[PDB]
Amino acid sequence: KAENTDANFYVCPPPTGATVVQFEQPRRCPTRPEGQNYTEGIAVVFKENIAPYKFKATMYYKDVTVSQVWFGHRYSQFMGIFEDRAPVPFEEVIDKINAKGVCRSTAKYVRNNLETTAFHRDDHETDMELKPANAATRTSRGWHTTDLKYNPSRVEAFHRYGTTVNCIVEEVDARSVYPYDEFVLATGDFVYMSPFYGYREGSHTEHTSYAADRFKQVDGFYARDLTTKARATAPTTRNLLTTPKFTVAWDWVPKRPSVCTMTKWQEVDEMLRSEYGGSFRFSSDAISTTFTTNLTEYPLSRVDLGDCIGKDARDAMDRIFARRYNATHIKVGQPQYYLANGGFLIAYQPLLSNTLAELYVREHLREQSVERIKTTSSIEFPGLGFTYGHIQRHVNDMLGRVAIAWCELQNHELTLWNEARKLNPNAIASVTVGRRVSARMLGDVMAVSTCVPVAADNVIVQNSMRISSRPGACYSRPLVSFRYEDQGPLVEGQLGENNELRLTRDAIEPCTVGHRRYFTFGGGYVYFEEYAYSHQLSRADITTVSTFIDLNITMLEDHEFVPLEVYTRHEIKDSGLLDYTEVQRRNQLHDLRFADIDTVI
Amino acid sequence: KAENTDANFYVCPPPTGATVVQFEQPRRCPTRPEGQNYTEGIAVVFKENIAPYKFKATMYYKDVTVSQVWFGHRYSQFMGIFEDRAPVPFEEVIDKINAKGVCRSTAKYVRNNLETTAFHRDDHETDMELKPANAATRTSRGWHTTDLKYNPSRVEAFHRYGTTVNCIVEEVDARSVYPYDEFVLATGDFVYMSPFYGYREGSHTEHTSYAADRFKQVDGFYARDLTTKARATAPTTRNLLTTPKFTVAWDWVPKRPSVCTMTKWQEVDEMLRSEYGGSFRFSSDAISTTFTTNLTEYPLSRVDLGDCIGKDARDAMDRIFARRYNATHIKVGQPQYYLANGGFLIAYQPLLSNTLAELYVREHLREQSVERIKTTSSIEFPGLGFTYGHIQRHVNDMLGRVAIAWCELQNHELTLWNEARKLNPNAIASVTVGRRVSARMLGDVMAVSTCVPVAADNVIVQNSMRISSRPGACYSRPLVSFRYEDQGPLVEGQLGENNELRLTRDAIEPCTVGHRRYFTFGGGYVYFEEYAYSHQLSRADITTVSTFIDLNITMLEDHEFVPLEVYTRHEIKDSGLLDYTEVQRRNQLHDLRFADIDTVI
Amino acid sequence: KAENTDANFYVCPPPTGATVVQFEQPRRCPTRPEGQNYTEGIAVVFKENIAPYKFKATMYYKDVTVSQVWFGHRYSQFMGIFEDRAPVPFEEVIDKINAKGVCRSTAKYVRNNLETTAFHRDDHETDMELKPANAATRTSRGWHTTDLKYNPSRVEAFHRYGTTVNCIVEEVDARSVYPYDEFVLATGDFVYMSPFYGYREGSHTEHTSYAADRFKQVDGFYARDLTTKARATAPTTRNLLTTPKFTVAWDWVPKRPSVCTMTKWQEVDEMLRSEYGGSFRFSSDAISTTFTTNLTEYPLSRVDLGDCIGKDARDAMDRIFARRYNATHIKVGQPQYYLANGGFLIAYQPLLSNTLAELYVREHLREQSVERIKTTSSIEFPGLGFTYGHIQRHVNDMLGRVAIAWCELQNHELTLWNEARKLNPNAIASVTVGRRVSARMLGDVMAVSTCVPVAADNVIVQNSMRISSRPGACYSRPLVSFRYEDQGPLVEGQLGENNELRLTRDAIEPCTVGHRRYFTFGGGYVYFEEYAYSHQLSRADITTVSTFIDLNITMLEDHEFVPLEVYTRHEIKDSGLLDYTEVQRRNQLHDLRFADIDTVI
Ligand SMILES: *[C@@H]1O[C@H](CO)[C@@H](O[C@@H]2O[C@H](CO)[C@@H](O)[C@H](O)[C@H]2NC(C)=O)[C@H](O)[C@H]1NC(C)=O
Ligand SMILES: *[C@@H]1O[C@H](CO)[C@@H](O[C@@H]2O[C@H](CO)[C@@H](O)[C@H](O)[C@H]2NC(C)=O)[C@H](O)[C@H]1NC(C)=O
Ligand SMILES: *[C@@H]1O[C@H](CO)[C@@H](O[C@@H]2O[C@H](CO)[C@@H](O)[C@H](O)[C@H]2NC(C)=O)[C@H](O)[C@H]1NC(C)=O
Ligand SMILES: *[C@@H]1O[C@H](CO)[C@@H](O)[C@H](O)[C@H]1NC(C)=O
Ligand SMILES: *[C@@H]1O[C@H](CO)[C@@H](O)[C@H](O)[C@H]1NC(C)=O
Ligand SMILES: *[C@@H]1O[C@H](CO)[C@@H](O)[C@H](O)[C@H]1NC(C)=O
Ligand SMILES: OC[C@@H](O)[C@@H](O)CO
Ligand SMILES: OC[C@@H](O)[C@@H](O)CO
Ligand SMILES: OC[C@@H](O)[C@@H](O)CO
Ligand SMILES: [Cl-]
Ligand SMILES: [Cl-]
Ligand SMILES: [Cl-]
Repeated sequence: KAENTDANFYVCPPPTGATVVQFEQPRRCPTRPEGQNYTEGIAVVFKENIAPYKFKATMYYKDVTVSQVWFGHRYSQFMGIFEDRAPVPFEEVIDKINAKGVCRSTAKYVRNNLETTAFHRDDHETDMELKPANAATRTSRGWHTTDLKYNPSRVEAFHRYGTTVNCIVEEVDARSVYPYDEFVLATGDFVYMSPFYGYREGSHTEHTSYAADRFKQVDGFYARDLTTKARATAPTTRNLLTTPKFTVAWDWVPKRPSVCTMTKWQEVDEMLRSEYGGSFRFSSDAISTTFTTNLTEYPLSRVDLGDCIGKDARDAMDRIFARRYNATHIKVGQPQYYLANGGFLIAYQPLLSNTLAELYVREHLREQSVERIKTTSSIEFPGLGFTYGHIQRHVNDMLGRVAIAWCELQNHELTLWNEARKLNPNAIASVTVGRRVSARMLGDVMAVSTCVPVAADNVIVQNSMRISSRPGACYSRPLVSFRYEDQGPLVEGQLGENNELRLTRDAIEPCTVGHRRYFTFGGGYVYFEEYAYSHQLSRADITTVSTFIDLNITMLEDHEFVPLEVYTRHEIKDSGLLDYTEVQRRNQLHDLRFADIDTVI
Repeated sequence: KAENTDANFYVCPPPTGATVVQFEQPRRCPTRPEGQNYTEGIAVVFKENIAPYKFKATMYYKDVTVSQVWFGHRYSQFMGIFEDRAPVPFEEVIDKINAKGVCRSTAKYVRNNLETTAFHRDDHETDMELKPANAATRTSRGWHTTDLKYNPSRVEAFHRYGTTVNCIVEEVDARSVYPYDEFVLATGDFVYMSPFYGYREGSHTEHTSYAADRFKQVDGFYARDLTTKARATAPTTRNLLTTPKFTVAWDWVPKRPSVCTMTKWQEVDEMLRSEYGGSFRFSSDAISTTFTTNLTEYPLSRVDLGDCIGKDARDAMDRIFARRYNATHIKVGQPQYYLANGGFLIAYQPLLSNTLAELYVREHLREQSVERIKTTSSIEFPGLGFTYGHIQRHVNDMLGRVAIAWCELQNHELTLWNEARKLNPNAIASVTVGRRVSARMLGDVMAVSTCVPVAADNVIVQNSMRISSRPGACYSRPLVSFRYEDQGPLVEGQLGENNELRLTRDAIEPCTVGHRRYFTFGGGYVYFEEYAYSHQLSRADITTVSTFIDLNITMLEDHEFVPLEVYTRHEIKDSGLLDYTEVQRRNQLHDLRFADIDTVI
Repeated sequence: KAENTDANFYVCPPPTGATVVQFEQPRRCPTRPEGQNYTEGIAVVFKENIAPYKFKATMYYKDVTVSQVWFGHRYSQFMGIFEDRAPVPFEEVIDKINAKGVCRSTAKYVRNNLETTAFHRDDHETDMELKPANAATRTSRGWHTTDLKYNPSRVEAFHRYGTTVNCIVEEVDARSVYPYDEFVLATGDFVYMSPFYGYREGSHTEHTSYAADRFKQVDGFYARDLTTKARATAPTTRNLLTTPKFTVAWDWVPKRPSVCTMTKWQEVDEMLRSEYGGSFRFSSDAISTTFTTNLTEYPLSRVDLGDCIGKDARDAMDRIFARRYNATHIKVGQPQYYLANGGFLIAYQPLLSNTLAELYVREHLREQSVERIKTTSSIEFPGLGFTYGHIQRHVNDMLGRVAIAWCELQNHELTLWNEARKLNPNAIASVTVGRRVSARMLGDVMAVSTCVPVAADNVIVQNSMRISSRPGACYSRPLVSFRYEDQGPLVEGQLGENNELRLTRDAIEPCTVGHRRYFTFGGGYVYFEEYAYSHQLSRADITTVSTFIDLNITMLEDHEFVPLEVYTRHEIKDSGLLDYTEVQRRNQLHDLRFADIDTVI
């Protein structure tokens, strides 16, 4: 019997030829795709402009205080203070200040539908000098005639008034937003006129909310710098609006050049555009993002106040070609404007290498074939897509190759399986149908028929290989006997390879000197020597070597991506030093907290 | 000797059988995983609502100015102006304005704990018409009785007063935020009462900061549209609060339906939920994001003011099933509410295809088994995860297959290595232990023993293949001699394949007509013809063909992802036209820059 | 002829040896890279601090109203109201309030360069108690002496004045921002002095905009809590500034400890740093991001007001090592400060496992070898990179292995192709040059020459395999005849494998009992039996089995990533309850809409 039992035994009566099989012919090998095709190009990306129009301006006004004081024993108490900003007449600004840097000590102005007027100190008019405002960090420039408050001189038990008239001139930045038909200052003072209003060009159509005479425009003007007392070298066109409280002056410039609904966001040297099922796809190596567009360009006409765009994109695409392509490529058609999801305007100039110059004609043809645009705040998804495509591309290429390389090999080896099939039809067959079988070749095809199992506790090997029947020669393979069923009548046979029990004992070789062999037998072997038995063996007790070329794949583990913000939207909010809402709220609770708004006395 | 030296020589005395080896049996092939399992479902995603409650309102008030003017030679100067908004009595609004669109030319009100009163022009009471405010772009509607300022008539050297009383009515939008117990206007005016205060329902418990009589509620009210002079068709419940400065009117509505702590963010047709180690995972193809939850639903109870959620999610999930599933699937249980990291509430309806209807019973069971929620600002990580999983999944699948396909092949080919082993035990062996060796088969296993190296500058081939010893036949393989060591005694042998030096010269074939052969010999060959020598050869000088199926892997290069923002947080800030902080800062520096706050006179 | 035509016929006259070929020797197998190398380490990430300095403060002031009323028949009308906040003298706050929680019913102060003064009710001075402000939700604490407005008693036709003097004390939060040289309150009131001004330490150099006597500092002060009337247990250094309108008090603390330009953003247990072409790369498993730095550390010196950084990072890195490494590793050098793109300061402590302790000496050496930093708002790209690298790494590893495993196999199998080549030189050859050819072995190389095509409509098989010429034996392969060209003279031959037409009919086997075979013949077979014809066959009509190990690669589909925001930048804006710009705009339009700013009367 068999020490080792980790195995099975079969009997393989040659197939008649009732069952035949053929080998699958070489399959059609997959073909590498002609390719996903790109278009070299330069690009300039445009985000909706969210910056206000910014420009310096200068105000001139006069703060007028009128106080009344009661005079008594020991003390003086204010009975009332009336403050006010008075706007400066056009002529004064010119003929005084920009003339001689001085101001009247009298304010004459309209207030509440009466022409009021005010004398500093109530003394008669005096031109006073303009001396700078007291020093303040992070302020533009101011100037002021006085810095004291004139109160009525003390006469007992007799109330009276003091007019003081401080002439104030400030330089202030001025901001405004689309559609640029009014602007504001740094004082909080609104001014309800376009910044580009005027007489010159079409400006007159620009918006105004004021009476016609509150605006002047000294064409050809020269500024006298209050501090330096230097006149202006080059003349401006100077705008001057007199609102109920002040006069603001500034230089006029044309609208169209001065503003734009969009901003040049990013400049891309190499911007590769593809078309992915009728949608366009520009991706940058640098910015690592990838945008998606329609196959039609976008009409700048439809863009209100988009002058800069053309001017800006062009200026940069040309600057780029010089630094990097003066030898290198060819401009296929004029620049083209696309609008990627997320509302990012895209200026693209399709290119074409130098060496391969011949194709201008080809693509040029293809390269030839209002409102407010909003831009998302996040470049996230363009990044994702970029990242996903590149990895997708690569992976899908390589594995694709592995597919074919594989197939090429499957078809290759058939040439061996053929010849191998002729050598051991038994084994080759059984490895091909994943079960043990008997087999035979009928010319070009394989006759096969099944193989019968035999209980491993039913197999018996005979001790010698020497043949009493005919001496000199020996059975080349050990002798055995076995039963199919337990109580079944014993059968006689010769051992084969892989526990194949051959019924006929014909496998014979001449007795050679010092013969010593091992044979597959159950879960292990059995050893022989000089044609006589010795012992069995564990498969383990013999040096094992492998035909298997190793490769171990490991999985790429799951990862978890907990959401994480750099700054929480409130953190940002809280960077607001003063909170307007918080203050008005607080301010407007005062009476409710500290006095009585109900009780009539 | 040998022209070509890029090689080595060995001598392979047949192994006795001291060393034996076996072939590694077929390994256990990896098994494809039963799979990661999804659950079809529809979904509606909810971000924390950050919008204030918005609603129209109408104010009615009266600006009262009282000026005093001094009369002198040549001029008039204001000695003081006192402005004020006076709130309108409940009855006036009703019995005048909403009655007949007119207003008294007198204001009677409480101010500073005295019932002051004011006569426009000081002439006695007059009802005056309500004429629209002068035109202003981007304003709601106003109306006003007068538009002039009445100043006291000129009498010389005699001061006096003018009461003017402008009746003003405005429609204004009104905003408020959680917890909705006070609201504000577009005038900046705070009103410290819930918007949902009233007598009806439980509203009375809503917050108030005012005396009880400053509120009225004309149940069943009809608005008379000041401009059109058309009465209101359907009645409202109308709220009217009289703050110290004005009366604001609006229609009352119930709270619960009127507001929600959350907003319906996104509607997802196909939302696939998985469970990944006891955590849930819903991912959308469309939005390309993937969220992570606990395995337990979220109790809407815990959500304060979350009425809409249920109402909204339900409304859409049902609308969806119609457009896309009226034939297609089956609702497993009622909708379920999950809360993904990032605080995104998720309404999910687990589904199940039509064809496979049989499983309701199975999952339904499983589908059965306060506070303020904050939502992050960025959908970044849900996107990342989404992107990572999908690529992970795919890759890990394919390579997984490559692993098995490979293994299947390693086990396959052993069937050839077997039969091949019997044919050239020498070569097969040496390729299996990665070093040259001699070998032999002892039945089912391989007897092996080593092979000895011989200096390439020590090998000598004999010129003829014809045998003086026995003529007619020829050595089938060229004759050689060689020494092991330099000064070692020469040895005689016959050449084999791959520079194998056979000690016995027994390899013999009959001299055939016009014989011509090449033999492996050193870094190249040596050519023969008619059994006599001719010359050697470079391996290179002969047409080479390959058995190698090609595949070339390329690496996917590193990429760098420079951080890039669309808009810098300051860019956003700067989109604030007026900056409150900048202005108050500037405003509150005035005195410090332009006057003196120290010097007592 | 041949029923099946899906095939071709060839004739293969043995090559003379004019054309010979060799097999490509084993190629050099790729070598796995020694590896990308990491450095274990702990980390703490720092975002630019955007929070203002926050600290409690307490103001003390006095609102002074002076009203005049006209007395007439039936009524009283205000002729004017003058309101004002008056600042409290240093002594009062101390010697009254913090002493005895009471206040004078008189205000004495400087206003407009006159020392005005005010008597509550005009009755003489009275100390009055400080009673809390009326209750208001979400306010800090106030207190006030009175809550009524005193108006002049009614005498007919005689105007007069009422001075009322409400003493108010508030606790208010106070905020300020870099460079911390002035701060603000919750009242909107600016205070133009550093919060850290004082006499102690170097503070005196801190900024001031006020006269020197408006500041006091009671070193060693004890607060009396107005409500509880409990004195303060521990003494403060108390700052008190008297601005023109109020006095604000607060405790002084040193600057350096009290503020920091940066904030501890994130704490990373395992932070792996690599160097990628001379740029550093720290990536976290947890936060799933990966940052990029230069190979040089960053000098904290260059960081203005960065005291906390050192203090904070150190404190946490040490806390971490305890929880997780008290046994585990070794601190290679002191902490190191790097600044990753996006301006994220990085505190890193390079570590080294315990078991492998021997390398301190090695890396320690390497670990040894002002301004305002801005931090981007988005952690996007660090995430991308993180995600991309990890997938890149993995993929590039595995496929890399597949490359080698493959190559190892290509070189392996040559050992079979060799022996196989000797068995069927015909077939092996033709599969190696991808076209049918005749072949032969000249020792160690392959003699080859071409094979000739023959029209499939030109091949004829002869019916018996029995040989009239010599009986007993049979042609082992069916007999045929064929022409090369149509009208060409017929040729005689024997069939071979794969439609090989052998010109000589020498393939012969003894007639065996009950012979039955199939032969490859055109697009199918032809069957034989007992050496006589029977019929042909379709390839399809026979059981086919495959030698091909299957593997199917599928592509990972394109995905589209539509841009998607959680909250649109305006949605955020609109979360601003009151909009300052909207209000001032609206407020400053008033006159334009409701009165006349032109018409002089
Ligand atoms: C690109 O062109 C397509 C049609 O040619 C536009 O597609 C529509 O886009 C709007 C958004 O503005 C969607 O709401 C519609 O449902 C889309 N229609 C369809 C059927 O797809 C698209 O507007 C163009 N893209 C841009 C950025 O302008
Ligand atoms: C999901 O359930 C788990 C517990 O079942 C919760 O886990 C905790 O989440 C908080 C954040 O709110 C962490 O600070 C705790 O450390 C977590 N505990 C543990 C041990 O994991 C979690 O709160 C639930 N998720 C949501 C979104 O509610
Ligand atoms: C890292 O060091 C490099 C040089 O060693 C710096 O590179 C420059 O960075 C600035 C941005 O501040 C770029 O505008 C320059 O073009 C860069 N020079 C070059 C040639 O690369 C870099 O500033 C350092 N990084 C940090 C975050 O400080
Ligand atoms: C042209 O290209 C070369 C390339 O090095 C460069 O030196 C030069 O700046 C470029 N000049 C032009 C024409 O812009
Ligand atoms: C039902 O589904 C079909 C599918 O085409 C569609 O035409 C129809 O709108 C759907 N109707 C319902 C019941 O919603
Ligand atoms: C030391 O490490 C062990 C590990 O379990 C832990 O129990 C303990 O908290 C750590 N103690 C120290 C020294 O921090
Ligand atoms: O001093 C604070 C005061 O000006 C505000 O509460 C008015 O609303
Ligand atoms: O004109 C500017 C003036 O109103 C402010 O500076 C007051 O603070
Ligand atoms: O009542 C609104 C009024 O205070 C503002 O329009 C002033 O600008
Ligand atoms: Cl891409
Ligand atoms: Cl996923
Ligand atoms: Cl990484």
